[PDB]
Amino acid sequence: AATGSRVTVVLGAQWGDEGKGKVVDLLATDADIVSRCQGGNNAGHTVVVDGKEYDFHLLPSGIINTKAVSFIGNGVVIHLPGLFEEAEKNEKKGLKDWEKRLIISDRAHLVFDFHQAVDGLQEVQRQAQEGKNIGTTKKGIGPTYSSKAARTGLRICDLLSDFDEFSARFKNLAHQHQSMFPTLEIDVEGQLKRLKGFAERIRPMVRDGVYFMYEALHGPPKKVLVEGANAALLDIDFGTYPFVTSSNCTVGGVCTGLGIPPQNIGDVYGVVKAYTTRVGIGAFPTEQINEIGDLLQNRGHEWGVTTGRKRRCGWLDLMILRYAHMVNGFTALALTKLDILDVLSEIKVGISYKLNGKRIPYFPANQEILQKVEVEYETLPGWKADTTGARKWEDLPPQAQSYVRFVENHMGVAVKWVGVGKSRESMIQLF
Amino acid sequence: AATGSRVTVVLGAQWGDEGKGKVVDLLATDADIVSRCQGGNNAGHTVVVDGKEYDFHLLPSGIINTKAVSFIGNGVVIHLPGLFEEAEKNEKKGLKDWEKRLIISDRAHLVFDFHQAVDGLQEVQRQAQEGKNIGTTKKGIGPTYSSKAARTGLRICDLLSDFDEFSARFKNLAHQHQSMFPTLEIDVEGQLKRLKGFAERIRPMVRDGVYFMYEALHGPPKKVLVEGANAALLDIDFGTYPFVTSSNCTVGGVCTGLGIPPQNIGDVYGVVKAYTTRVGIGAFPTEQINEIGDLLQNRGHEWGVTTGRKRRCGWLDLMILRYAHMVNGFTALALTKLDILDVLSEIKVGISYKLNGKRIPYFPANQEILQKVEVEYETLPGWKADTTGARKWEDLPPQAQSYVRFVENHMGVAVKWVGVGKSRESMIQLF
Ligand SMILES: Nc1nc2c(ncn2[C@@H]2O[C@H](COP(=O)(O)OP(=O)(O)O)[C@@H](O)[C@H]2O)c(=O)[nH]1
Ligand SMILES: Nc1nc2c(ncn2[C@@H]2O[C@H](COP(=O)(O)OP(=O)(O)O)[C@@H](O)[C@H]2O)c(=O)[nH]1
Ligand SMILES: O=P(O)(O)OC[C@H]1O[C@@H](n2cnc3c(OP(=O)(O)O)ncnc32)C[C@@H]1O
Ligand SMILES: O=P(O)(O)OC[C@H]1O[C@@H](n2cnc3c(OP(=O)(O)O)ncnc32)C[C@@H]1O
Ligand SMILES: [Mg+2]
Ligand SMILES: [Mg+2]
Repeated sequence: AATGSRVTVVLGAQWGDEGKGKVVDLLATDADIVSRCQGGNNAGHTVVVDGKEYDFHLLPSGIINTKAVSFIGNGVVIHLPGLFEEAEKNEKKGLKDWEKRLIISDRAHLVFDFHQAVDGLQEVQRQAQEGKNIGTTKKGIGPTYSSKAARTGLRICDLLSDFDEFSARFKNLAHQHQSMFPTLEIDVEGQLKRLKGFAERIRPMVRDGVYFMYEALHGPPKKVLVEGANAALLDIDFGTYPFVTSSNCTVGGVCTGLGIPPQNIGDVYGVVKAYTTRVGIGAFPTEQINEIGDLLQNRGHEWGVTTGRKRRCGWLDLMILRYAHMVNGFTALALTKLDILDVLSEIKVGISYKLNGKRIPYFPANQEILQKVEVEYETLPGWKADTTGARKWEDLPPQAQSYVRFVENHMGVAVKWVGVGKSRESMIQLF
Repeated sequence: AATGSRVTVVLGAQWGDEGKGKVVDLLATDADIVSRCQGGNNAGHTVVVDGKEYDFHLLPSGIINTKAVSFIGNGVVIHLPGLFEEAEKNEKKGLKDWEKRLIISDRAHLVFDFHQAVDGLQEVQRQAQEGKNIGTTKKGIGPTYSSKAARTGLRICDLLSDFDEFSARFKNLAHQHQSMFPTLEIDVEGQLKRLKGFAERIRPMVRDGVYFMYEALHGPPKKVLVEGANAALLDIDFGTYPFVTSSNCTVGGVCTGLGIPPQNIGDVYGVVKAYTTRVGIGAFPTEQINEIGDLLQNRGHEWGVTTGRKRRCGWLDLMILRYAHMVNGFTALALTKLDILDVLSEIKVGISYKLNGKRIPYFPANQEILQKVEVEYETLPGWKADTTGARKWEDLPPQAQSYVRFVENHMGVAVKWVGVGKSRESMIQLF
């Protein structure tokens, strides 16, 4: 009553695609506000309600709940074209009146077309310049955040004020990018013209984000849900740098992205996949490039929704999870895709790393080290049974319950949800 | 006992130079750990203990307490040369054995010489390109953070591993900068050579920051103090963008800068100056370019310690303070430099802003708007008496106590400390 209402947070605990869209969708059913705080459409969150499947990127996953307000915080980077393309793609799937329940923070930054093109150029250069790049989503997230830090970028509020001033600063930002890559095209007037349209198409949804969240956390009690993007080990500060995204996907990102103090943050849920996946380049200790990897990849559908690029798969890894927790302080976990392991006789789990026959004392800041470590595994018996229909703790067979406990025990955090299917109702609440 | 010990935070509530060094120094007397989480030596924190005066920038202000450990978190950007220059400058003032009680996070980023040069180049360009720049400290903070977001920058851990790999990536980062400014010099081998020295000179102090803080917050109880840098309205997200510094000086920055969850954050103190100051370019609603401004400037010594560049001065402004609080959620305040107002018959205080004869509902995200607003002032009687020797609430005269209450009341936060002198003992604890 003194500090106001506290928000619930959902964050990825590994390298992304843990099932944030799913957990958020489940928790948004009775939420008054659902929001994104960092990242851009580099994120891809799948939701399955009824027989309908959605894949949001910029839209909060709660856009589905017509009785709730979806909010895009100041920490997010918005690419207007992608935003609308996404919305329409979903409008055709039944999404209606979204614009009436979507609010955009006027302090959020703009991803411009050249930011996306430059993202691609930087990757091609890194590839032909040293044999390997980052494995970026090519959405210009990195370039946009780079402009944000430089204070050269433009924001939502800039786009809605004097368009002439916006146009001038835009042109400068554009030319500055052609200095980095003189072959970059950039149809200044074309883009500039399209942007003018987006300004008016987006004007009625924009608002002051700070005042909006403050009012909501200190006005009559409200249920505010924060949908994280990307994941812990992809964090610009704490991830396997430089093979990371360019924002803080960890808990701190909720504060800096929505302008809310730590006391207004409550439950922080860590979405943990029963096994590990990585989309781009970089160290992956428990990576399984083999029969096992193909099975996880296959039974798990580990590939990009559009591009269809398959994701690297590997055994569960506790080193990254324990590390993720040290930074995020999860209050509970959502262990997902347990059903994928239904067919295994034995499941291995990475518990620690050894470099020179010696167990590293902690997760390496230098990603290059991880490439050299040897995983120390623990083999666990499989429950070899179909759990896709499990709806209660007791429904799960012995070996499966054991697997859940294994995770809680070695992370020191309790599992509150167990996923056994992509649809909303395919979950089990432990408490 | 479940979440571990909580840290105490000290943040600036205006546009910097509120007296963080002073408040932190006072609170570090019984602290086990004192640390910086964001910023670089763009910060300047003055401390006065006994008859000795210090001005730290990269070193936490608690470096003075030989029985405490000073820690530089992952969110900070370190310029090795400046670090040592600073330390030596203080060694000559009695600072001894600092290196034995200073710990550096291996995930912190490096400010390279060319980052500083580029910072200057970007400012000269902005000046001769459009009549005005940012008023940067010219420490390359912006450029370094720009590289961090791009993932092209190098970190402490990179500098301590394979120097050949570091040298190669360094060269690339350097050339990338000459593409932005082809006239940039850059003595690749020279700097590269100096850096090799710093690596070994700094090796014994570096450690894994995440494990270091986690151990401290969950091991036996400890008193951890976090020294903020810059200030709320200078925040890259919530400040008067683009006339801001390039990191989150607000509360969220503690989490992203030290890798600690919100539940481990406790008391968050807002250092509030009795009047307002701004070092660089940008809107300043209550700015007083006159006799009053000169007096505040004069009695307050509002100028850079080295460069001697005077700071813009103005009346206290509640709009920015209330806004700062919405984002930081201060638990208490430290109202400083009250003694500067000792000689005024009446003191004005900005309470709200009017644009078209109408009171704005909230702090403008667009800094350009602020330039157009008209401040609505409230005049208060001065206590016209010397308070430099006040040590208790009762010591302060009627009008002065009233001024303190005015601040608490219009901010909804209580004042816990009142400053009446730059030295440590020149403070008054209200509770
Ligand atoms: N079989 C199965 N699929 C799941 C489960 N949880 C989530 N999924 C699917 O796993 C995928 C995870 O990808 P994604 O949506 O990118 O996750 P996010 O990025 O964390 O939101 C989605 O296609 C989900 O539908 C589960 O418990 N079982
Ligand atoms: N007279 C007076 N000076 C003060 C008081 N509090 C702080 N100072 C001085 O005000 C100045 C503030 O500048 P600075 O050290 O940059 O503050 P910081 O950046 O917030 O640490 C310092 O020179 C302090 O010594 C006070 O209550 N009275
Ligand atoms: O494009 P980028 O600059 O962020 O790429 C840099 C690296 O970041 C990785 N990436 C970025 N966002 C996500 C993602 O978010 P999700 O779907 O919300 O969980 N899920 C999985 N991988 C992701 C891919 C690159 O290695
Ligand atoms: O150099 P820069 O890029 O950060 O400059 C950008 C703007 O940031 C302002 N600046 C930066 N740091 C500080 C500061 O920190 P302190 O002493 O810890 O309170 N105190 C006062 N002004 C400051 C000056 C520029 O307008
Ligand atoms: Mg995804
Ligand atoms: Mg200062």
